[PDB]
Amino acid sequence: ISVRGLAGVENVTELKKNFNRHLHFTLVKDRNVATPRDYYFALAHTVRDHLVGRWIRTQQHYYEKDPKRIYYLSLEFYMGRTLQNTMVNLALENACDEATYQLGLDMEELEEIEEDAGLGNGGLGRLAACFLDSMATLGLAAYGYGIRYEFGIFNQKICGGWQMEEADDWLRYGNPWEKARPEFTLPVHFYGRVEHTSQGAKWVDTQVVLAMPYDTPVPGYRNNVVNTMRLWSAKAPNDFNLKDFNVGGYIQAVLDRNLAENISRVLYPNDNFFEGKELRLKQEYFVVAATLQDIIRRFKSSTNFDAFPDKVAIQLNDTHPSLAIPELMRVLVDLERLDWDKAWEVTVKTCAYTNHTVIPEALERWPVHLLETLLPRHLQIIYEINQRFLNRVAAAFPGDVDRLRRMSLVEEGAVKRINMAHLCIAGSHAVNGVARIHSEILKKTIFKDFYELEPHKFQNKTNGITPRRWLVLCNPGLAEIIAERIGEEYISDLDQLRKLLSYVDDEAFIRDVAKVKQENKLKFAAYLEREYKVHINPNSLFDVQVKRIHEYKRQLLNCLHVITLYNRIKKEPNKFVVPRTVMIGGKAAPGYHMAKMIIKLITAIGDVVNHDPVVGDRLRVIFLENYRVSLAEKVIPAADLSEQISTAGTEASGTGNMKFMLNGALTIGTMDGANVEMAEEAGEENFFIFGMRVEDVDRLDQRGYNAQEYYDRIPELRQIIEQLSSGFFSPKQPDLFKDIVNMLMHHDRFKVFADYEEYVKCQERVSALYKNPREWTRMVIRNIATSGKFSSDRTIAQYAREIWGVEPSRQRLPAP
Amino acid sequence: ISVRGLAGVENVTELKKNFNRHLHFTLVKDRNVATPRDYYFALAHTVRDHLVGRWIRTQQHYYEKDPKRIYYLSLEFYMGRTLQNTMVNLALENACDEATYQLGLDMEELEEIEEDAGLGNGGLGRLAACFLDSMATLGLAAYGYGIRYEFGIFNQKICGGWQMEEADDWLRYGNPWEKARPEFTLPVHFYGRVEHTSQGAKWVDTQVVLAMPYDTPVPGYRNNVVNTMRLWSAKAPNDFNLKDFNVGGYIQAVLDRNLAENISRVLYPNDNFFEGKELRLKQEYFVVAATLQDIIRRFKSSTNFDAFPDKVAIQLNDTHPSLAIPELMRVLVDLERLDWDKAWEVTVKTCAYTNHTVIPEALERWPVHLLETLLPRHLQIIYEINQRFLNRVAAAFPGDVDRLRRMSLVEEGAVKRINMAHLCIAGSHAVNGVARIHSEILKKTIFKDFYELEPHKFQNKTNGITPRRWLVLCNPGLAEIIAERIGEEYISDLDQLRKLLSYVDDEAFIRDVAKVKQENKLKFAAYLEREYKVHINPNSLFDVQVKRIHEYKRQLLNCLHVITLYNRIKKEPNKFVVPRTVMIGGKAAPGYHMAKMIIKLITAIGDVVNHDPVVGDRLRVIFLENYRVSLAEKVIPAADLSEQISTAGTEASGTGNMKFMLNGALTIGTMDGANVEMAEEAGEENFFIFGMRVEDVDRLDQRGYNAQEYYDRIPELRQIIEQLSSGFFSPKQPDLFKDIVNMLMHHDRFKVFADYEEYVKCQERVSALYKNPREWTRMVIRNIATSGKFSSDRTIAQYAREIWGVEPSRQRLPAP
Ligand SMILES: Cc1c(NC(=O)NC(=O)c2ccc(Cl)cc2Cl)ccc(OCCCC(=O)O)c1C
Ligand SMILES: Cc1c(NC(=O)NC(=O)c2ccc(Cl)cc2Cl)ccc(OCCCC(=O)O)c1C
Ligand SMILES: *Cc1c(COP(=O)(O)O)cnc(C)c1O
Ligand SMILES: *Cc1c(COP(=O)(O)O)cnc(C)c1O
Repeated sequence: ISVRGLAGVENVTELKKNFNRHLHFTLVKDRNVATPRDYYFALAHTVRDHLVGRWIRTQQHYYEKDPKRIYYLSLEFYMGRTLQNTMVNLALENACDEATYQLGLDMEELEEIEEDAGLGNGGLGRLAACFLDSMATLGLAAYGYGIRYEFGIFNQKICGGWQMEEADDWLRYGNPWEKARPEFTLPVHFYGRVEHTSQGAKWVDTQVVLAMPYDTPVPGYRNNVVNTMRLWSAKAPNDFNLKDFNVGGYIQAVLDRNLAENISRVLYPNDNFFEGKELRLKQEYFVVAATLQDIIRRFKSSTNFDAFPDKVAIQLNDTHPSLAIPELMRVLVDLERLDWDKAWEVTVKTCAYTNHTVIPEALERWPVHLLETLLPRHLQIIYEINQRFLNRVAAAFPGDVDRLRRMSLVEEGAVKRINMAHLCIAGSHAVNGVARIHSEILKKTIFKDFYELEPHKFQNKTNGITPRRWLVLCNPGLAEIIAERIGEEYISDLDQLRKLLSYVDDEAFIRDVAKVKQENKLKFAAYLEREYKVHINPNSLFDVQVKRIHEYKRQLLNCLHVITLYNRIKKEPNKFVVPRTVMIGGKAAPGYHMAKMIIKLITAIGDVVNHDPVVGDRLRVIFLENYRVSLAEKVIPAADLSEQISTAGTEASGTGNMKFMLNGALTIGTMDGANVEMAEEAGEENFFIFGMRVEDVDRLDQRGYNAQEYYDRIPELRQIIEQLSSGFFSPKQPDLFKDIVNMLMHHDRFKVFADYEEYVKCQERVSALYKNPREWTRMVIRNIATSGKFSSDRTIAQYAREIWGVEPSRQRLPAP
Repeated sequence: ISVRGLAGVENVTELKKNFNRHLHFTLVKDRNVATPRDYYFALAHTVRDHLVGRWIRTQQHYYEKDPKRIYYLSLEFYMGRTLQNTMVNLALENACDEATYQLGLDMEELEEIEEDAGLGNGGLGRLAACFLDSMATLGLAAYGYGIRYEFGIFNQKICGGWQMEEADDWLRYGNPWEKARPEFTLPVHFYGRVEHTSQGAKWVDTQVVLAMPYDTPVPGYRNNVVNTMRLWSAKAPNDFNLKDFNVGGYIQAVLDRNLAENISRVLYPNDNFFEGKELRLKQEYFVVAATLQDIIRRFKSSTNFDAFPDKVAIQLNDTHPSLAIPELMRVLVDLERLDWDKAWEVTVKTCAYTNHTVIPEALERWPVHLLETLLPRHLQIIYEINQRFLNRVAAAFPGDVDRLRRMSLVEEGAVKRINMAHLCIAGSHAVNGVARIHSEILKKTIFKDFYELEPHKFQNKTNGITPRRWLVLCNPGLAEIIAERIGEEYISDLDQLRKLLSYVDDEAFIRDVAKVKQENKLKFAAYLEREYKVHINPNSLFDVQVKRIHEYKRQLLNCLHVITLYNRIKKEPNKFVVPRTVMIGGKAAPGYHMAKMIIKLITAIGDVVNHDPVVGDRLRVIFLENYRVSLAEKVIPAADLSEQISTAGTEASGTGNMKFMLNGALTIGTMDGANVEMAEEAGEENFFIFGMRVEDVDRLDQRGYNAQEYYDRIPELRQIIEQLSSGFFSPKQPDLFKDIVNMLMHHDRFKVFADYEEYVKCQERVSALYKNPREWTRMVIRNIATSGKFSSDRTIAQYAREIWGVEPSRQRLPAP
């Protein structure tokens, strides 16, 4: 078997008896009534047993050495399953495989029983998860802090071509990886009012909610380091949530506890979109308030807070945890009694902010009346922060009255609001973009005024992905052939993949790389019929676009191409075309009407195309249901063509693109986000770039975008639009897609037509190359061998050195 | 050390390493940061490990042999802590004591960390718990079925002398004894409507709620038998509780899941009182519906249902689970398609009902409009049952038109209601009282008409208590001296306690029995200052009345006596009186105003009495806070005088009375419930009986009860009443107790004054005896030696033989 570790004689024996121990004592089952679910749990507990020893010494280590601690605050941690990832990082995979085999079980079958920890929406949440893995692997004293939602991202179901949402009860059968820590339970305050006394302000008459922490282990790759992800759960106190007497009902008071506990009930399913709901704000203050108390308690142990920034670094994943700035001030000033200026100095030096998008509708602008009611003291602090900041601006740009209102954290208008992004820049010593282009756009556009005031704050940290889960775990076959030639060191040193460049003309390697891709495609094609049922051709080109459904991601542009391919086949049926299986997957936020309309269009196209006999097996349109982390681990290694076609300037970075490049897929996309640095790394000749550049989009906006023009000059595009309008794709409901057509023609913010011609032309070139297996594979080797830069180990090493001020280390912790 | 088992060399070593295993692997802690709570859990898991082996073979045994199964349906199971009880029944107590000692820990300190499983209100729920223990010890294939409330009986707090209720979050830190079984999850239906088709009725358009079972082990006493208590948890389905589309909000739909799950949220805190709330009815159908499906699934394995009663017996603990009758019919007729008559025959033969009270306000009469909306099909079945039953009556008593309406399950009037007790008698082959007197009263009064129709159905089964928890566990000192003389066989054969009669004149025994009582009192007096703080004299007579607060229990009569004692001391200060510490404890249902007023009176009396310098240490009035199972295990072994003073004919049986008799306390009470059989067993000369007999109460009711008469002829009583009226006990609020005085004088349903004179006279006699240690102790020996009849092992053996048709067995199951 592969390099999934050694199957030692002693360790396979030990594993088996512990598997049985747990099956008996933990699951209280006996082989004759054990269900596959019991077997999965016995294995999970047996594997978990192996890292508790290390988890304890790692945490004890940090206490003795007392290094600077990194706190990663995010309202999202898109973890996925954790059994395999743990076996991988512990080098237990083969041993476990062997042991379960001897017990007469199929490890892979058991792995599929684990539920995904879908506590994220998409890119932002998966980044945090990749980051955690890298911070552990780089030996950093880091903690991931978040919310333990009992309901993660909803499970997607397609009914009659429409998306149906359903509760993700991932904790239903229990979570063997987490461990409640009811000793560090903390109180969080809401509402109340502010009393201004003789020696300071006081936050009074507040409603209390308890925050109970649950720790989940985060093992580093083969270095015996296990860090911690602490997730908070909301709990109602037993007193006031019953003790506030004078009629109401005792039963009612108890049932009403599910009101304070609703704070950690569900994740908001919005990807790159802001919904100003009170419940959201409560979740945001909740994770911040609890986390800070825990951070300060740890520090008090390790009261001059001058050294606080020297021992603490808190990273803000977007503006979601932005209340950490005025909350740190509140504690330091109101509770610790530090003077404002000393408190502010400490706050700025420990906080750092990460921006993830430039679209306006994703920007967090909280109505003042909301903050005023829920967090009265924080609003006072934000006004004071704003006051002192604007004074800094006025002093720097005398008379620039327009700049003053532009930079204010407080936005005037219909209803006053607080611009959380402005708050973050002001109270952080570093603000970074997630890709070189996005970072530049921040300085030139969105945060130009802030950049002019404090240029030193703005940085860039291109995103990355973990090679462990995103290669070794999901593509062992590819990882193995690579290791056969260059060794195993690249797993934690992805740059070494360049060495593969010298095998680009190797006849054996070219044959292998192509073989694993073929095996991956056959396995996925099988999985497709197994769990979803309705055949696909594994000899075709696997054209896949998987990511959340958005207008800026242009799944619609992908659709126009698919209809074009179909129309050309119908025109010249007996003409040869490279067979394609185009797979589009992703979830739409429940309230996003357009995004839900697009899913219906995709399935509608498949209904026509997949049953047309003239088309045969040359073209299949498949919608990948319930796209999530575990599903991504299956499609990506099987993809040939990765679709990264967002309008230039809208996708901050993207990370799925990097996942595909590492797994042997060629990329067709625009010069957007990280796509630019990928092409720049692999060479533009090894990339399928097309469409407008940022500059072209701006030029078009200056003159004005008119979709009619494109409709008028391109007969193929016109034909498609008239097909949708006449009900060609929706016979029973001819006007079903009027909203899409109407939008495309009159309010397309992402100029889909503007990139249509260059897109189908470019698609022609990829089909041409696919016709030449040898050259296609050689170009694939050029992408893989050049993907090393996109490992989160590189991203983290940069955050560590340029923002946190800590030195990464690949030193093995002193055994378990 | 005592007979808490052997401290084997091999087993103490084994216990220690497993304690450490769990402390490391399970709690993920290391000795340097382990909290006492961690130590308690490591021990709990280590002890639990010892019975899983037996639990599995016991359940596997029942499958192979396939004996008749006993199902005990109760909405209450007042279990209390379970660590010690498990060690006791497994003979692990000494080993564990030794092992934790060597690990440098105090086992007793750790035992106090366990939370009580207060899933009961009082007597009815504790009976079910004692019964479970006896059924396991007698080797019966029995299952306890109930509801897993996440909030049990509220925790009582006394504020300014008033009771304050607060949520009993007993699951907060986790329950190491239960185990979720998500494989046997079942669906339960609510609402909907009935469609009458060609081949039967159909319950349609129902709302579904899932029932998830959790199994907790019930170990028999040293026989290697471990039965199961299955408790249902309400869970919302992920579909419809989200899938019923067309606007509303996705977030809201998820948050609204806590509406279907509210069914198993909290226990109703009503003791002997009926509240017709919809939530209550839902809990009742929920536990019945789930339990029956599980019962039938087990049977289908083991379709002629003729043998159903031969393999199944379901006992109804009161009328709470009474829907089991029309629900069994529904399944058999609607689903299994059996003819009515065959279905009814089977139903009657498998069901048996237990009555627990005769007070009208405790009787379950559900409004028809409620059943009509929530369970439409069941209402139809109940009407059909009623129809056929009344036809039986008319045929037996031709022309007796008044008897017809008296016996109807349907009560006419303001709003129609369903008399659940009538339903139970009609559909059960056996109906029993819980004490000889109560059982007779059922036949002569309440169910006279039913008794005349089917005399063969009515039986008696006097309650009992388990000698394991109620002696060996709480009073090891007494258990030991008894065992020193007669051996250990009496623990599972309480009748052998009679042998102690021959030591009644033994000088050594008399000295020992008195010594353990003195040690018990010193320990309790210490515990009092430890956890509640404010001293008591251990040389005084411990006068205790602990049970739920009720008007029928007459805590008020106890109060009049206490005030009398105080008034006599104030009259003749320098006269000698036997010192007394009277302790009154118990919870009042939150909506029971009078019961809450009584708690305030008790604390008010203590405020006056406990601070009067002339009184000194001769009289202390203490209110025992948060009385519960674990607290009972502490006070009872320390009591000298047990107060069982309910008005004759109101306390069906009582069980606390039996607990006191077994632990060396003398009883002062009325000829009520089981008090009659206790005096009859010990000899009336060894009991302190007083007051009216049932007959006297009736005579008084014939002529008419006038409290003024007693007030007029007894100067001491008059003085007390004028003290309460003038504010002697409530200075700041002089009229604070007007409701109590008003009630006593004008609407006393339990004639407190009528028994006053005979009560204080009788109290004089106990004080006289207490002055003679030797004789007091000799009378105590006569009570203990004669308590054997009140063991639940005797009660169960009788249910088994006279109702269930199974033979108890004390055979050790083939080792673990
Ligand atoms: C019930 C049972 C078992 N039962 C458990 O392991 N386990 C449990 O019943 C069990 C499971 C969970 C919990 Cl919390 C408590 C218990 Cl006691 C094992 C073997 C067996 O014989 C199989 C013969 C071959 C066959 O026919 O399959 C039977 C009958
Ligand atoms: C943190 C820690 C430990 N820590 C754990 O056992 N356990 C945990 O930290 C721990 C607890 C629960 C979970 Cl879910 C996960 C972990 Cl990793 C042990 C010893 C120690 O040194 C004590 C020196 C003497 C003293 O000064 O007490 C330190 C520092
Ligand atoms: C990597 C990942 C994402 C991010 O994909 P993009 O294409 O960058 O938007 C979203 N969802 C899942 C399941 C992922 O694995
Ligand atoms: C035994 C018991 C009861 C029943 O007491 P009675 O005096 O029969 O009403 C009630 N509560 C607890 C805690 C018990 O242990």
